[PDB]
Amino acid sequence: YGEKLKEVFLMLDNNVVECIKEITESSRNGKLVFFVGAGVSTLSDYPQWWRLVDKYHEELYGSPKKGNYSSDEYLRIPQIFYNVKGEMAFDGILKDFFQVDKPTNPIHDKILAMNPAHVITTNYDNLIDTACWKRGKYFSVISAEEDVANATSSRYLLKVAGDFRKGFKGENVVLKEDDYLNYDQNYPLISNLMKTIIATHTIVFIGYGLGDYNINMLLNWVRKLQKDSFHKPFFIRTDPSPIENETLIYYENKGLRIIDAASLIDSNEYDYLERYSAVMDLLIESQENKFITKDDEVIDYIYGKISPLFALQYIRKIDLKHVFEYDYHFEVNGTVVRHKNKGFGYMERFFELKESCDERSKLSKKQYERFNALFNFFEKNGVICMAKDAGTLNTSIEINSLAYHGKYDVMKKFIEEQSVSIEDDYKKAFFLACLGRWEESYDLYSNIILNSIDESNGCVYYLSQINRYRIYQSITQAVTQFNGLGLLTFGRHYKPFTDEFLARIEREMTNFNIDDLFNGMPFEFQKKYKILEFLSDNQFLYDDTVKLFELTNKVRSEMSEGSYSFGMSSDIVVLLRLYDNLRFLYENCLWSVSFHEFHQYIRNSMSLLIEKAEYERTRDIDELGFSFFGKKSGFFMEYYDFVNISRHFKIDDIKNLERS
Amino acid sequence: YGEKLKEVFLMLDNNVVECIKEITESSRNGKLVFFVGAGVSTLSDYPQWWRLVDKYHEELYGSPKKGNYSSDEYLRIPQIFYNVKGEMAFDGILKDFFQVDKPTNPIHDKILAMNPAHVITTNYDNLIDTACWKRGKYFSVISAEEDVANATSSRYLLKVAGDFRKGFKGENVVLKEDDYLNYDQNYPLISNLMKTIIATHTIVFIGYGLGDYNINMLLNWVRKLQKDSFHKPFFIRTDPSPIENETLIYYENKGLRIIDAASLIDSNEYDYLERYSAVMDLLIESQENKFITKDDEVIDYIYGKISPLFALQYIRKIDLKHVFEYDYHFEVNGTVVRHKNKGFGYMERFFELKESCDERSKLSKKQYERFNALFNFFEKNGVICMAKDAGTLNTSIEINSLAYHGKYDVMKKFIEEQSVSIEDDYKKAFFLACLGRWEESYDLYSNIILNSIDESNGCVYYLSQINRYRIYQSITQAVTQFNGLGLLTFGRHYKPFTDEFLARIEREMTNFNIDDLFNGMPFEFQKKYKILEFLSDNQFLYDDTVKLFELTNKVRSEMSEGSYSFGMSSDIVVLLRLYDNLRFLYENCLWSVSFHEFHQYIRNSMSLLIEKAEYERTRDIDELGFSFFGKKSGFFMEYYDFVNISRHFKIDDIKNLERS
Repeated sequence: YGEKLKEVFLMLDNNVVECIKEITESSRNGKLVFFVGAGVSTLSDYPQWWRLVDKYHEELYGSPKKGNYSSDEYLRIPQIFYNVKGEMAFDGILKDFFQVDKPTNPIHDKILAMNPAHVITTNYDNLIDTACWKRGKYFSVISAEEDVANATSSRYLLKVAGDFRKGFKGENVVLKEDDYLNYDQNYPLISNLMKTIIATHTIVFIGYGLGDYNINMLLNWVRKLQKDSFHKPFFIRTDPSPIENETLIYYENKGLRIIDAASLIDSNEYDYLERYSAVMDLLIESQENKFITKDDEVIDYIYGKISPLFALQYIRKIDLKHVFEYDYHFEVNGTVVRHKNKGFGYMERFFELKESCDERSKLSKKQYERFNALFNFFEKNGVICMAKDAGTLNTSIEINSLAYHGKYDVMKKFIEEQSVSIEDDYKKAFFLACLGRWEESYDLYSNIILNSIDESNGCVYYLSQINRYRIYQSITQAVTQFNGLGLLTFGRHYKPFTDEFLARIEREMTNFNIDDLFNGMPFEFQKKYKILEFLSDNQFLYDDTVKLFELTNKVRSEMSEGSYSFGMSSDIVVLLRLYDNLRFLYENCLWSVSFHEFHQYIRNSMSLLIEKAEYERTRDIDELGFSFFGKKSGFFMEYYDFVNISRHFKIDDIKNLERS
Repeated sequence: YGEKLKEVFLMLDNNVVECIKEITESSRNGKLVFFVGAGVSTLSDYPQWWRLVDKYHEELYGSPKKGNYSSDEYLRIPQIFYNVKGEMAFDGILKDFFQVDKPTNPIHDKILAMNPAHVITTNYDNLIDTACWKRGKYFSVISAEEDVANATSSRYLLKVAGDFRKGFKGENVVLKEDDYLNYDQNYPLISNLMKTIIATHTIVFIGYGLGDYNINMLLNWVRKLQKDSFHKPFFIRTDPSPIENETLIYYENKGLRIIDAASLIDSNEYDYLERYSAVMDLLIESQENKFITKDDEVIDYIYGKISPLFALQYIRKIDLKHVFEYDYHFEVNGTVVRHKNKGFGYMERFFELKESCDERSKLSKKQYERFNALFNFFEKNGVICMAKDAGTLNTSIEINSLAYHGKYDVMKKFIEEQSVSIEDDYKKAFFLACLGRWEESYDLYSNIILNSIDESNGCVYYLSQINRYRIYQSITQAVTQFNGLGLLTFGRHYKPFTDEFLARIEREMTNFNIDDLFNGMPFEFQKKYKILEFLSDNQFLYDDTVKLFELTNKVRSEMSEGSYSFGMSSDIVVLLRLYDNLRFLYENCLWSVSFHEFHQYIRNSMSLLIEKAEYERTRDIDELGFSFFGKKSGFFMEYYDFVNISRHFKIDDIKNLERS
């Protein structure tokens, strides 16, 4: 059944494809809003209003009108019924006719599966509410006036015509054209909410007739009154007869984009289920996994997903998973594994593009530089190849930050040099911090945040804000300890800074709860650099210490067990996570490396992993290990981890590590 | 200055204090918006409208109008000029006297300080923008109709009158009466957005008079259309004269609250800055611990903070720190130490009013049973006293989990008993999951998730969701290693599980993602139940184990150094911590106790305990040791520790104890 979807996709019109890609990118930002009504309710055998009209007709007459009633008498009959027979009979008929329990049809699940932000419906039923309830998502029900003020979430459910929730009483629901005429007089705030929500986002209609009624009001307001600054709404037509070409034109001028079903799938007249399913399917299958067929799509998509992160120096490989929305696992050694990609393999196909020599020629002129750039990105990052072809995979780390080397001589010469651009100023600020000259560096970050607001995507801005907060905390704890200890600190009543700096940072600072800064940056920022978000919380390391317990008993009590791990062993992977973490922190020049918590993390990691050479020392001389591990590869105390220990160990810690 | 504000607070009417409380609360939840206006610009010597109107007059005629101009010409003259003498001169004059750059004044700073989620202005100068730049709160500038749908943020800066961003030319702003008359017919979307922003938040006015055109228009709309479900906006009168009393009644009746400045401070007429500063700083004190020192409100505040937690049978003491926002350090032995309280000590007086039985009578009836409830709660939790009044404190662990007791014979009969409540169903679910019928447990979970949506305070919603996710994880790991080993597992290709249940579980949890569940929970829930958030991720098991490693090294150093420990030594600290973790986990009935990590944590902990006991057995007793801890009492191995070792150890793990 998916294959037929592929065929119809490759047999769509060029007017369709732009609408599909528009819809899917709208979803990707979480900025899609449906408008669902009686069309879907028809599927679930939910009772239809015309049947109610016949019940009213038979209640006030004896037989139905001979033939169709009229194009003008559907509206008035219920009014007559209420006006002469009164309210109570109306209530009773509503209660008898409407009180039924039904299940949910799959179209509802499909519609919700595209994680819509807000839903605005005319369905008198509670069925869509039930569909929301089952799928674990929670939404606010706003049915009458009092609910509008008392909002309970940032996601909304607007039941325009009212609901039977509060009771089976007519006033709560819109049935009579008196209510249709005094709609503005009665329900102003709901109207304002509808107007604003339509204006602010992309709205997709479905399950609606072309004429109907509400469509008339929305188009009459939307199109004529406003200027040329709106996003055109989308509509799904599912009638049996195809829409004529000129009808498309007329509704195009009026400001709606039609997606006609009759050109999509062929069937009989009555198969409403199939048409709805097909139309919603052309959306749902291609979130973006399956429609990718030509090798050009592969490179455009991957470049779209990676190009923003070019600004940073390096991306932590373990974090790269979030880079692809949990589609593939990237292992620290340098391989890839498919875990959730249910579509045509793009990450797989990229490696074939990498190894390829001449089939790269089957490509356009503009993409070749893109492929080369991606090549450099993954080469610098550390991606090598794919799992089954992964053989010899020796790895050497290179932390290119001159600060980590501790070559302080070059740093001062670097500072006393003319600036060229903002990023150089950022490196300048970190280098000064490495020199510990905190105050002018603080004024520097203030200047950078002041200057870099006007420029492009504010990676520099966000990083500056985070580092500024960090230096604030460092100054706080530093002055706290200094003025708490007094002259006893260094045998001198040393006051490091002046009251001016203190007062300035206090009055400027006493605000700005960091815990929403990532929520404060524009949407393309949170989409494009969601990767960095983990730096925001004061919790960022504490996911790896979890993995140290791997070697506390399962590589330590298992060390007493004497079993051998084949291939990828816990000690080496933890040590590799260690290199990766230091590289990501230093080469991106974040001040968090200075803090005590990071010091403790490296302390634990180094101490626990170095507790491997003990094992058993002069043990029961085995024979199995000689065949696989002969001529023992001594754990070399290379300059990297030696520097690590030097920078992040206390002297008493040295005492314990030698004593044990 | 603080005591000045305190005495002022003593002389405030209850009206003002209630307004203060509501405003502070609204600011906390980010549902506050300000209306900053022309007067605020007038502080910073921004050109007032009157100079422009008199200039416009004097271009025409020969001399400025003698005396007060008129009640109409103030609106008439600009149109006379614009229509009669030509449009170009209007833009020329506007450029001539609307280019002066002038600095910010502190009023704007304090306006931005209080976290103004949205900003709505009628000022037509880009000064507040520069203030936003310096404070770096990134905001969306919406000048004309060309940007309403192009909002690159979720925070709005609405220039209702428009600005000069696009340039210095007439139509970009609304000054003339011709523009005023066709106000609706030019910015539909802007007006609709202004209405919607007005509706669904809380509003505070400043920089406005008492009869200005815009405010009268808005209040007209609000009071004449909206029925009874709006939040009345607030106002700050800034006139150098005491308002008349009946005016307050009149304005209140039309639906607006006045917070007078004359009733607040007495200064000279030409001290506008002082008036604004005083009124604003009566808001900046937003630490709200001085707020009513009356005895009952201590109990009311404490209740408002702790009461939502009746559902949980127990809560960890270490997390209880997170309840009161860093104010106090709650220790495992029951002693509370003030950490961040910088005002009235409510907690300090709570233990005191427990101690004083006679003083308890000095309370109203409603806060008696309430106190009784607050007596039971901390009694069951076990918070004994202040550190200052800390006497002989013992800990009798009372894990009441029948599952922890491992008494399954009563468990099975409890399972097949008629269910009385959803809470009883939850306990049945936990006992079933511990029993072995995973499919039955998941079946009961599948029914309760559907049933529980009916009620409020849906904590059980979260518990069932998380437990369902973890039990699918367990099912997946099962069907992994079970069929991985095959017949040799139990001497048969015996599949306990079939394919039916697979379909539903795979669909629902393949759709689902844990890593956002609390984010979707309505805001009332996350305000009330911030505690049960670490259960979603892994970190709750591990933010304690950092202390584990911190203490294992210290104990290992003291081991060889021969030093002595005193007071609350690390052993009892970790031992208590272990008990608290276990009791929370089992009383709350979450399946997370079934994973490897909690086990291994318990192994290392009680391993450290037994090693400490083994050393304490043969430790050399010095004179001080004999004076303080004579008659050696080795760590008694009790039933609780025995269950701990018995339940989750491996033969090698216990084995290495004997050699150790």
